[PDB]
Amino acid sequence: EESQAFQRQLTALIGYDVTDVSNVHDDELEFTRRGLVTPRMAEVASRDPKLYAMHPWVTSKPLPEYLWKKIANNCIFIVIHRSTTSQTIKVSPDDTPGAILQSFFTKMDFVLRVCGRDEYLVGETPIKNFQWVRHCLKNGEEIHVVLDTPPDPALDEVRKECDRKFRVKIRGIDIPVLDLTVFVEANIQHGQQVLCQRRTSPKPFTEEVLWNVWLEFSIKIKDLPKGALLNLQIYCVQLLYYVNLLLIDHRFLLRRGEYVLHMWQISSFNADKLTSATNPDKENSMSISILLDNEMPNQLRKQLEAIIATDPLNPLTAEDKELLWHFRYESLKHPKAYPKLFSSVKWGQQEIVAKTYQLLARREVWDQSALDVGLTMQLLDCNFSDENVRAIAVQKLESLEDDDVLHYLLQLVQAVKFEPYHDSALARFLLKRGLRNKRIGHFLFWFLRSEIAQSRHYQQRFAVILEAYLRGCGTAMLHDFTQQVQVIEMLQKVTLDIKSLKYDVSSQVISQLKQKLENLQNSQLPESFRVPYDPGLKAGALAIEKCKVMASKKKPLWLEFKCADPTALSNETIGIIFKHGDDLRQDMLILQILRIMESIWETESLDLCLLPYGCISTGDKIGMIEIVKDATTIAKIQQSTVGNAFKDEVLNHWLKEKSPTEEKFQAAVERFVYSCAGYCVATFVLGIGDRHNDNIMITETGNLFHIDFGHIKERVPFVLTPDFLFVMGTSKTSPHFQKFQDICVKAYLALRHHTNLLIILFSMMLMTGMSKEDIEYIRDALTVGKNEEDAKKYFLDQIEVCRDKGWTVQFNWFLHLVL
Ligand SMILES: Cc1nc(N)nc(-c2c(Nc3ccn[nH]3)nc3ccccn23)n1
Repeated sequence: EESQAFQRQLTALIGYDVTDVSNVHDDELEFTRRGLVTPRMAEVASRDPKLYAMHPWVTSKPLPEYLWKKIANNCIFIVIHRSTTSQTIKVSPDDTPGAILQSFFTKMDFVLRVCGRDEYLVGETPIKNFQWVRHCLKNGEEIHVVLDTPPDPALDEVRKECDRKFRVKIRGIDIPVLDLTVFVEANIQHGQQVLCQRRTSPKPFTEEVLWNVWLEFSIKIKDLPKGALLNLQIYCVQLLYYVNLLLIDHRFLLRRGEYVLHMWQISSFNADKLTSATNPDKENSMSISILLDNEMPNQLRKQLEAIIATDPLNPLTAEDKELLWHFRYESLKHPKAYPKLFSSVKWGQQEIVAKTYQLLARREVWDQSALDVGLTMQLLDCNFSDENVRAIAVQKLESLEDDDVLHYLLQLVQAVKFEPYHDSALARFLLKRGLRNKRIGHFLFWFLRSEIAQSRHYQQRFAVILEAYLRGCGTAMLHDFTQQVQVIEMLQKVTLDIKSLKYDVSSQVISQLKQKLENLQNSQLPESFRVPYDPGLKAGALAIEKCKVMASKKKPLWLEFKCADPTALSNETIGIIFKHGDDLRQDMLILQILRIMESIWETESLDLCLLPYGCISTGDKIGMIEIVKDATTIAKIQQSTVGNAFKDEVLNHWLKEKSPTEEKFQAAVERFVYSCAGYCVATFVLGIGDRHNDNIMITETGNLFHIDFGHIKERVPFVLTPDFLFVMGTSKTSPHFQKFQDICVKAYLALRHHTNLLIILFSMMLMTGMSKEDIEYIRDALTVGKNEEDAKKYFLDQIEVCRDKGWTVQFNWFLHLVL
């Protein structure tokens, strides 16, 4: 009764009932629910109670030069508040919070929490290595901390608990509601590669079509590898329906018996085409009925090395594969070659696979190599179905620190879509790291929940993983998650209702919104909740007066909240946009790559001032967007002066009038230069550079940033318009334009050092979140195969294209958004 009620809370928290067995043909999901019990308990029993409660957010990376140049006399100042008294203290960058606390005790046990935030400076780490400190230095802000009690670890209380050939019988297909022809195609797939293919005879396409044909494949039973898929597709010639069935299940048993599989409808490659899940809609979907009842030369070395050196998108010829395989032992000495090598494996040949597993027993070089995320991610994509191969990637991932896990978390969750089985090393890894650390666990929740809400293809899998995490995260976080879920469900209903009620926000609309928000505040809207994109902030009451409906196409809600923390230094509100219509999954992915790009630039001592705003997709074409404060649209700035034609002087004028002093205006101009360069490089590489300037914003302190990334004739590589160059003092060249060009080149070249990582992430993004030719764009953008000097000029030329095209492209967009 109590256990049954606890499951209902989980169901409401998850957004899917994991105990549901209406859409299964076996027990893989249950087996996985049972399988994850140990991994969960083990991490729960192993984590340090104190450090888990306080979740310090630290890094082992060096402090970049641009942050060292901001600290003088090897002295960082910290302000310590208590009750109504605060004192500034001189602290060395190398000091530990424990050593700092002894100073504020001798000078005249407690813990140092960040003022206005659930964020604690604790543990055996130098204060320079705390993220919040690094954040403070970055923005020239003082470190305000409060001396108070460590949270009670008791709050994280966890509740106690054969030589024959293979063949398939195609009985027939049926559709509830449909003179063309139709045929069934059956494929034995492994890692995108097709091992064997058979076809039924084409028949008239009616509501029921029977074949009763044994389709005999050329592959033997013994030759079938683990993770092999029977992929069943229906062509009428165009594809209409597909469904998959693992030939060897979770218990290493060959699949036998009768199956009636409800298939997926088609809207080139897509992660959804790989799913082992069946269509839950029995009432409306097509189904299929089946029956199963069964040492080297110098020239070659150069040839080999060339292959290894090619990018992850360069396809291998049979010649290249036969070369890699024959010299596998030599290939094994090169971590970089593992993806290509393991793609040269004939997986439909048992004795070859045996050799492959023996080859993986000689992993000395792999184990010893420095972790390479791009390389590691390559082995976790759709090209690799083998659990043993995939496990060596997850093994490399084990050495990542929390800081780094957070950088890659989203696409690691997405990568689970490429796993053949519900239980996998990667699933256990994510489960492990989320239970170890509250921040990773917070975002894991939202990432898993995002897919569960809008992916029928993977919700079952992801829902099982989420239940596993929620059963170990502890009572306190379960309370936080519940609070958060209640708030967003409430505000999503309001979002859709207002939208339902001409792109002119009428008087009666503004009235209705104010009404609905007041009625929530009084009723069940909890006094406070963690901000989903910023788990360190607690949002209090709605600041109703400041809430409005935006005069945009999709009519999004502009919401502002009080901070629940009374120790907050400011009276700043928390701004959240709730929107329906944009696919915010696409925003999430792009934003995540932007953060990775920022971390790449830090390693070369660059700060290009990107503003990768918080964003959490909560369902189909719906979610939340962090409001960047003091920010307006480049279009609106043009609208206010001109109306509808574009003037060059306007933007530089805007920065002047929004600046109090000359010193700050110079700082605003510098930030523009750095941030404009940052977005020019990032967007160009990503193929999202050609944007209408309604989708480009700038802060009152000069920080340019792109927004609304979902769903992306004269063309432009990026947006560097005449108004942008006028701020830089050009119409010719300038000290600011020279610096802009200098930053661009350095930023462009810095990304190219990480070519493989970017190609893979972009590649995975398109497969999980959006053909081959779309993916290949990034190779040309990253000028693979070209030296640096030649690459420098390439991007220099892209700047010149923008200068030549002036206002043409922008003007065209304006016309396009006038129909
Ligand atoms: C990150 C951010 N900050 C601000 N101030 N505004 C927005 C924003 C956005 N952002 C956004 C991100 C993704 N879709 N939309 N859309 C609108 C529409 C009207 C007015 C403002 N916005 N986004």
